[PDB]
Amino acid sequence: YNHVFASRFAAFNELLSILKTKFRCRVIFEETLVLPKVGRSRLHLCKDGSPRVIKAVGVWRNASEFILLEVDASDGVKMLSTKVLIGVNRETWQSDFERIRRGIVRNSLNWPNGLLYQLYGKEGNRGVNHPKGLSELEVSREDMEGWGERLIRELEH
Amino acid sequence: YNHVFASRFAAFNELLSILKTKFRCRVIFEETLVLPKVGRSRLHLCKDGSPRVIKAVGVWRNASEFILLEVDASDGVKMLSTKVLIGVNRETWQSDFERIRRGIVRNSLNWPNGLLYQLYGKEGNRGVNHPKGLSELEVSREDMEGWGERLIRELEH
DNA sequence: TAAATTTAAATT
DNA sequence: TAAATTTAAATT
Repeated sequence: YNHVFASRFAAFNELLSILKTKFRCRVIFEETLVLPKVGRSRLHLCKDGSPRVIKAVGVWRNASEFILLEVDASDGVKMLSTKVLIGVNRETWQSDFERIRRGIVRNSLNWPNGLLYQLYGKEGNRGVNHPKGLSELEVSREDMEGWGERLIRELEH
Repeated sequence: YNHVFASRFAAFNELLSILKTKFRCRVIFEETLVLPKVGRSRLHLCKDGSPRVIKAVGVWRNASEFILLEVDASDGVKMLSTKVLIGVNRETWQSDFERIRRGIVRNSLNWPNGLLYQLYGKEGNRGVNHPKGLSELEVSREDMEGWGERLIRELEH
């Protein structure tokens, strides 16, 4: 039967489970940080006033790695995509990741595509839409699998 | 003081008045037609079920003419722009206008830019956004003037 | 330089 | 081939 999530951010975790199960993926790491205060910005905080968070997840599937970036938009402010970064370097990810967090706040909660294209090129700056209906916090058991399917599409170029 | 409109379509008429007054424009013609049934389409009718209408308005300002196209989206389905066509030919407008009505329904209430660019080129296929806040059917007396100002911008290239 | 709203190409 | 939803560049 269908799924019911507390927030948008909860659904992103159920996706990781499905990737582990149906799509044979391994989670390398999982870290969640707060978006930084950049300039006179206000969107680095949620409507209620708490720090807005972003979760990065390293993944491994069939001898190839990618990073998943997901922004906390559970307050309904903005509908961003799930970013799929291919070509990340352990030796500089922490710095690249920090620059990404800054750019997201600069562009008012919007992926810095100019930077991402700079970093990983047109074919390395990928992303996947959230499943229709998540605005209602309900997703069918098959829509959740399609979320994973559509992710493998971007990975398979 | 501010304006209150019954529907989105009512505001487009108040714009024409302001263009006559503050921006020295003359209304050449005013016709409103129903969008056609194209294929197995349903958007040529409003939510309540009545025929969806489109109003064309020929305008003259400082020895130069342009056509204004406005689609009836008072049922809240879609938020389209006000099209500003420059380079229209009396000898073929009726046919061009008909093709435009078809394309709008083909693309599911969306301006056929490919056609419009075909017809009037990049510099002749212009448009202007509706004033922020019209979703609430309330517009400030200065926002209505800005609607006309921003229209003259496109006309002045 | 920030956010907020309108628009439209995309996709699902 | 239609509509419906998600996304994002634009603009105001």
